[PDB]
Amino acid sequence: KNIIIGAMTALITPFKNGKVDEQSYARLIKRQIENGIDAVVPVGTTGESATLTHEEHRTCIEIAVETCKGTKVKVLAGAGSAATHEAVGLAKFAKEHGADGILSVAPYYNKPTQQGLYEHYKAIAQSVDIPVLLYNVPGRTGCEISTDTIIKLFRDCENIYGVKEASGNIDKCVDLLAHEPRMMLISGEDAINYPILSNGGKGVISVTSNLLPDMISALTHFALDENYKEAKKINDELYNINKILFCESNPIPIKTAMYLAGLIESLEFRLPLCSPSKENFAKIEEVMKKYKIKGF
Amino acid sequence: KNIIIGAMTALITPFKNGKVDEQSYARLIKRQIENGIDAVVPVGTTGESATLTHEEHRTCIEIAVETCKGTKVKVLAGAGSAATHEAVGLAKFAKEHGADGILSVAPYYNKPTQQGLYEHYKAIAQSVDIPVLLYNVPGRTGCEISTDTIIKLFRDCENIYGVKEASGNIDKCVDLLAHEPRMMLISGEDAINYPILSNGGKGVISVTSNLLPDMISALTHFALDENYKEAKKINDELYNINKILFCESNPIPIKTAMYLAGLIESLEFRLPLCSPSKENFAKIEEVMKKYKIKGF
Ligand SMILES: N[C@@H](CCCC[NH3+])C(=O)O
Ligand SMILES: N[C@@H](CCCC[NH3+])C(=O)O
Ligand SMILES: [Mg+2]
Ligand SMILES: [Mg+2]
Ligand SMILES: [Mg+2]
Ligand SMILES: [Mg+2]
Repeated sequence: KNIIIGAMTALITPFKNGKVDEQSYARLIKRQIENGIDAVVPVGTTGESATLTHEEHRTCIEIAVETCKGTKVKVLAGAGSAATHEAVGLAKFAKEHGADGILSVAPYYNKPTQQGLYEHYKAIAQSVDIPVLLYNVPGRTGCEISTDTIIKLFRDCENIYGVKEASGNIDKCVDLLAHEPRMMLISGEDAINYPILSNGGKGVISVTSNLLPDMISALTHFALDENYKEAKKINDELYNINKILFCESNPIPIKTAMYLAGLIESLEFRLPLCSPSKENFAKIEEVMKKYKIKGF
Repeated sequence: KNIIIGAMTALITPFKNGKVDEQSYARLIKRQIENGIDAVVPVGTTGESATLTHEEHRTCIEIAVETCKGTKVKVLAGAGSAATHEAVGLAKFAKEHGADGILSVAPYYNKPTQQGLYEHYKAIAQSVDIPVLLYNVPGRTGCEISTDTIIKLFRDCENIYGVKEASGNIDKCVDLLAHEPRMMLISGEDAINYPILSNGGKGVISVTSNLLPDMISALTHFALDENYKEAKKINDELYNINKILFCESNPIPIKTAMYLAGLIESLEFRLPLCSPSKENFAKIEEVMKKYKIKGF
């Protein structure tokens, strides 16, 4: 299978005056490129995918593709939806506009059965000829892609090559790679990046890397080389920031940190997302002082 | 406050050859009207709101309004979204096209904070002058509107008059009406319709009423008239069907039952929803046999 692995970033989507700041978006990519990141994910959960229009979603994918041309960095485009017809539409757009692959979150809100999840992802995978990474995040979607369904999809669909797990379930990570060691398990939870990688996971799709791309990149590449002492030391050092970046729903803390670091101009979200509490704003600022944040 | 209460049905959306069957939709609503229902909810969770287009969503609202015109039966239009700007757009459409009020599910997938939920619903409520019913279903959305937030919205926003609770939490139902007895608590879980009504809830938004509108409307009306003995009797009798209609994610079992009863032409879902397993198909059919199903 064709694959997209390594250190990857779930890009925030900056706003200015309520619209996507397209110049800031491109500048934030490139900063990721220049700090060792292997792939970028435009318009995932961290990118406020649910509140962008379909037009804005597509614009962000195009900016990511244009910014990564001439580099090794790959574009793994967010293309998920609760509706299969909408997910297929985004998948085809990403393919026709030069993305290297797609990420596709399990349908949220409507809680499809495992049979429905299989048919959902089969239709997505059959619609394009680029790699497809599944994405399981039950705390957000209200459903789980079972290990059996993930493995069936990997084995049955040529371009489905693995899963991004955000489920706090290392047992399932063992289950997945013990029964199907050819898949690419990707960590979707920064605090446990190292345990997932050390069980044979092959990359991360990170929130923390928005702020600390060099540290997440080094952690991942140490682990892929089986330099587990060095990978664990970075994972341990990052624990405090990894947890404070979820003191409120992601991406509220990460955008707060990017603003405090002067990496975005305004602390702007699209409703129903909004600024953190005053107390949490101060907690994020405090934890940040313990880390070296690269500029532009 | 202007209110919409009583026995209400979360209408299924029948499909024919992948498109909304608009004549079937009107026929099913007339059947609800002839069996005592007080209001209908077009395009809620049970109506596959997540996979309809915005244009099909609007068409179903218009059919409900037209079919109910000249009856006493109100239309409480589904108008929720994870994106506040989309929810405001649906609310304004429902107002402009003659709906009596709107239902608005808590934003799913992006997990807004309580402050965000407050600002989301404030924006919706300020955009129209018709009643607004909140809707809490954390197993689907991944978030919970707290009792404090619900009560604040009820008190601060003239249009917001209550909440549809689908949370399996009778403690919260007591909390709500003990601290704010003026709100309209609406049951969103059929199996516990009577316990919610007997604590002072003032209506139901039912799945089961798609199949048995006469039984759900009688249950509600007994309870509102303080005949708890007869209300509980129907609630008890309905437990088996109320539970089997959730053996797979709603609306998979209810559409299966409507098809088995000859009330819709074809067992058609929009992906990622799909037919139940053969075992669950047979179990739904078996449970239905103990109930008398009204025809057209
Ligand atoms: N609010 C809709 C539309 C998002 C479209 C852009 N990804 C949803 O969550 O599916
Ligand atoms: N699939 C999108 C669009 C649905 C529009 C009609 N309710 C969502 O879940 O928000
Ligand atoms: Mg290229
Ligand atoms: Mg996605
Ligand atoms: Mg009546
Ligand atoms: Mg709704």
